[PDB]
Amino acid sequence: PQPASSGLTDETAFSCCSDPDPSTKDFLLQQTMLRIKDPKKSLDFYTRVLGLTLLQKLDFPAMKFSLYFLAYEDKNDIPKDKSEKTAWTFSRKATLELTHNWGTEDDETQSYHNGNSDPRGFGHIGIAVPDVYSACKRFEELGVKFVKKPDDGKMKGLAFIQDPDGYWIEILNPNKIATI
Amino acid sequence: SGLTDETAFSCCSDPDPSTKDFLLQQTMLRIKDPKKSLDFYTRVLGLTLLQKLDFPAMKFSLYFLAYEDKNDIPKDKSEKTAWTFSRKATLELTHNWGTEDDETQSYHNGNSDPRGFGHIGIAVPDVYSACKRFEELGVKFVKKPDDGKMKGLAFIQDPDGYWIEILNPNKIATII
Ligand SMILES: COC(=O)c1c(C)cc(Oc2cc(C)cc(O)c2O)cc1O
Ligand SMILES: COC(=O)c1c(C)cc(Oc2cc(C)cc(O)c2O)cc1O
Ligand SMILES: [Zn+2]
Ligand SMILES: [Zn+2]
Repeated sequence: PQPASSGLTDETAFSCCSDPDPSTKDFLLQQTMLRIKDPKKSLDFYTRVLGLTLLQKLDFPAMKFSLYFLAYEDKNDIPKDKSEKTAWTFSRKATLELTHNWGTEDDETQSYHNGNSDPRGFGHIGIAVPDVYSACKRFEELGVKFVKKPDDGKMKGLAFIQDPDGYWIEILNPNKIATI
Repeated sequence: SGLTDETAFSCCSDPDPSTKDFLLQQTMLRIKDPKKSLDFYTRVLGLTLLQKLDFPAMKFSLYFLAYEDKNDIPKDKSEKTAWTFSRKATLELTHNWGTEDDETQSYHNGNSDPRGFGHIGIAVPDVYSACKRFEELGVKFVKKPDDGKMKGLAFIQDPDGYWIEILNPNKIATII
């Protein structure tokens, strides 16, 4: 009888992995896109609370939306010229593309779905920090909403907070994950 | 109407010094079948599986993939873990055991109501050669690069239906 799923063994998982085709050698994971209801709240949260930098604001009037690219970069590295700024922004690794469909911030019946309740899909973005505890102590002092405090529940030492739209953000210390 | 630049810039605070070494480490997506997903992300897109973590008590596995050289991955478990979790731009694929055997199950990609997450995106040197190879490998498309007014920008889908943007940073300015 078909065994109940126990997931994959490490051997089977790596057995399904192919080495990269030479044609993909320069590919890079550039962005994760999330739709946001109110850029005023989101920009304040990602820059003031999390410390990211707004790289570029792109407006598409014909389509009634704007894109806000945030990333952990030094503001002084951002080229000034719009064309120069654009090519740099899109070649940075690990950016967050926040999509603002005009008008949602004034529509009291509108809200986006964070992927963690029916129907599920996307789960969270995650930020590596040197100390989850001191980072979360500061988030508490700043009124950040928590999904999981570091010492609460499962996986102690790991925390989850949420942004203005309710998207979950994992806060982790890379050097302590191994000891759960 | 949208925000004026002034309004948006005024909502941006300079980074607090305590956040100086923070990094955006991962994006997590739930996946139905790890065999299909791992084949897709490694053989088609060229990412490398850095590490796999299992949690039997909760019946799920985590797969961490990134654009890294496999020869750089530390051999010892604890060193490997610290390394994986300190890489920027990794993709965490969560496999809740059993979904691969449920014909009535599929994850929601965020692009149909209720919307939220939209896509991850890969920067490449030539969107057209990349997509020609994707097409030849049987990859499904949401938007081919030459379709629509936003030319030279494509969206493909992974085995679960999640959207993946394929863009050329040097050619983006022409469609903004
Ligand atoms: C009750 O469930 C959880 O608390 C939980 C779940 C279900 C999953 C989880 O996944 C991860 C575990 C670890 C160790 C690292 C990650 O980046 C993760 O996304 C972490 C968690 O704390
Ligand atoms: C007509 O609709 C679209 O095709 C489209 C829309 C509506 C938005 C869109 O957003 C982006 C535009 C650009 C220039 C870069 C990105 O990473 C984007 O996510 C890209 C698109 O191709
Ligand atoms: Zn995008
Ligand atoms: Zn995670």
